[PDB]
Amino acid sequence: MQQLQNVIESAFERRADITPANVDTVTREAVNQVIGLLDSGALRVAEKIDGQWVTHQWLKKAVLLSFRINDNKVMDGAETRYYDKVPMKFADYDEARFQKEGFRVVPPATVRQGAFIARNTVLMPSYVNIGAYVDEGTMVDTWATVGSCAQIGKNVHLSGGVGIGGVLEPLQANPTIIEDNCFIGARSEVVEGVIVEEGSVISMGVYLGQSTRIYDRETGEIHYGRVPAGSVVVSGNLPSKDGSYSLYCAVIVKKV
Amino acid sequence: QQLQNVIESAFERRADITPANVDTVTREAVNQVIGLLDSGALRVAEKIDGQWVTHQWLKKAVLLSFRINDNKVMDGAETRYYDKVPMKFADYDEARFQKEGFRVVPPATVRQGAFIARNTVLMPSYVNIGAYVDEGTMVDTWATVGSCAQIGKNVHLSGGVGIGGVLEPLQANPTIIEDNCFIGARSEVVEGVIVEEGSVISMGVYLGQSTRIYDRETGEIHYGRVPAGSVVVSGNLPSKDGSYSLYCAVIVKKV
Amino acid sequence: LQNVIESAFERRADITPANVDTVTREAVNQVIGLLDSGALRVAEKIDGQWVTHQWLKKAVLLSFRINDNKVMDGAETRYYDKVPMKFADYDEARFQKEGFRVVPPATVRQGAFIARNTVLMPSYVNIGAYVDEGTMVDTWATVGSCAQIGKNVHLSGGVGIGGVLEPLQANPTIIEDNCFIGARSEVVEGVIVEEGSVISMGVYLGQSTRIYDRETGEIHYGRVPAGSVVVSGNLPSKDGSYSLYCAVIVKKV
Repeated sequence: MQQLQNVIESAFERRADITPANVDTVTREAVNQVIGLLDSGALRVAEKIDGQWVTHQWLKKAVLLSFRINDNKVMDGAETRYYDKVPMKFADYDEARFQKEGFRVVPPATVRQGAFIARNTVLMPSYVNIGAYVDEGTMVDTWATVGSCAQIGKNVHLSGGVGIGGVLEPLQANPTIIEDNCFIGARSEVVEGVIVEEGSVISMGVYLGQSTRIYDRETGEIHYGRVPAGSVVVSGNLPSKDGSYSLYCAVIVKKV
Repeated sequence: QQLQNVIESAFERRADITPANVDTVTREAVNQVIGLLDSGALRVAEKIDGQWVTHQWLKKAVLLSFRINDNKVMDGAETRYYDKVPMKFADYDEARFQKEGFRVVPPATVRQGAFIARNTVLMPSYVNIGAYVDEGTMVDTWATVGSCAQIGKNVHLSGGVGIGGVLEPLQANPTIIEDNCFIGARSEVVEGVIVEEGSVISMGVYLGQSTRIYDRETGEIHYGRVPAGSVVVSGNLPSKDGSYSLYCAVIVKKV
Repeated sequence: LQNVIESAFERRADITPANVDTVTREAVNQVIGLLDSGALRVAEKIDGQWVTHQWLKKAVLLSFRINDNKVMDGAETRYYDKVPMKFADYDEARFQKEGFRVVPPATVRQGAFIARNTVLMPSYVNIGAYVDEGTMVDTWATVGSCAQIGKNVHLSGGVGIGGVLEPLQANPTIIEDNCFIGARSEVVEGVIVEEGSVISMGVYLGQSTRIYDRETGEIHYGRVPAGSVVVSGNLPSKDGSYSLYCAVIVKKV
């Protein structure tokens, strides 16, 4: 909504002066409502429009505000205790609910309220942060991480130990995006708003950040920030002029 | 073999079986096999005449357990889960723990159907179904022992190490880490690769079926297997025109 | 305290949870509570130099000897270990007073100090560790045994900071103030990352890792000079037939 957006926006500018104590009823109710929409996948931080990914800045503002209006609470672990201000997405789920939503949650996988998980999805022990969106039939392997506002497409395989970087600030920047049917090999990391295009295959040990050189062995071209669809990517190195040493890089070995 | 026949029969008809229609006998057979796997009486792969052999039927049993069981809500304390594979230590008492001989550091988790041997230390980590972890082994923080994987005695699995599970293909052998091997932090060993006894793998080594393993000594290239006593480190091999280089594992010394 | 510990250490083999003497148990318990609260620390900076207090390492090792394994109730599961949970008895007020955050399911062992303004995302902090003010620990990161983490340090996701109990001589892994460690990187075996350094992703630093200074052609071992900007690389073999991993300092801030 609009008044919803207005409320979020005005409050955001006053963020520094807001406390769980002083917050006004309208702000509060506004933020809470937006979080619920993110959680149910009604709204989403980034989306694909006319072949392009666009970010809803105000949605980023709502998530940030949520950190200001909520106070840290003691959370009862069993053998231990926690202390945080973001609630667990499944704290109140029941058998009926789980059945309806159609995904699996293997202990001790944990998800923050404010993240959406689609049907046919399997969460092995892992972590899903607030504002993330995980689409249908995706498999999240052991010890993987889906950071804030991250967008995970359909039929994605995030192998074990895989990290998907979160992106809140700057507000302008798109989150990290993994398109449909992508395969991400174990121990790989995709962060900082890098976009991995549809049907791509990333092998093990591949680290992709905004500064990673993506060498196209075919063209001899270097790309940054994005992995073209159908790419087959592996780790490698690029030599120095004198060849006395070489530096890490990702290589597109083949295009499907 | 009754047990085995029952498993094999059911498998052929997996498609038509459900947690509802499955018959008394099949259910019992499967539960029974899972229990044997859980206690180490049976194992997915074993050494025979010096070579690793895989028992497909055991894989079938595991796969069948997924089909006859239903997802259930599991109460975490702060959260809730929903899965069909029970926890191995849910009914354990002190007596049992004491008898079994290993340590489980919170929040380490193990799925029922996996064998943990005495003198083993599990730091926070995950051990999946059908795995076998032998004596005096150390599993560090955030490591993973995948399905059906075989870990020998006195093995050290450093932090963040992943050992790839292999259910299917049925015929594929699981990932095996032989006795007395050392695996460095952040290494990954997957797809049925076999790491021979007494090997030392350093940090950041990724071994899968297509990983070239370069013997700097002889200049050969091995695949799917690390010969006993090898010291392996991460490296790269150059392109024909030297404009770039690709990832590889290098054998720098054989102890 | 120190004298008792050293004395007890010498007789370590004669000590078990079954017969540990009164004085020895008391002292070890006291020392662990001191580490836990930051009153003592394994390694400290004195006159520009990091010094290791072996007697503290000795105290930790004894704690393991004098204590028995106990069943620990998990909700859906059970555990069996001999080191207690730091936060098991915490209450709101304590958490409030201490001023740090613990995101489920991050876990901390008793004997580890966590300072004010710290944020622990799901991670693990082993015994004897020291985590200074305003540090951020990301998801699936590990702060190993006796490790010293400075103020305003950012430990990225999946980062492992290696523990160092034994050898007793060895100083623990040290991460100075204002350091940034990139995702999936690993610093172990007592390597010292000096203040203000930036480590990119997938960098593995051990005592044997060659830390190549592209500018000077110098190679460091076990230490990252202050203000370094480090990335992964490789050094070619004499012939040029293959190359081997290394860390490269590409610039100094």
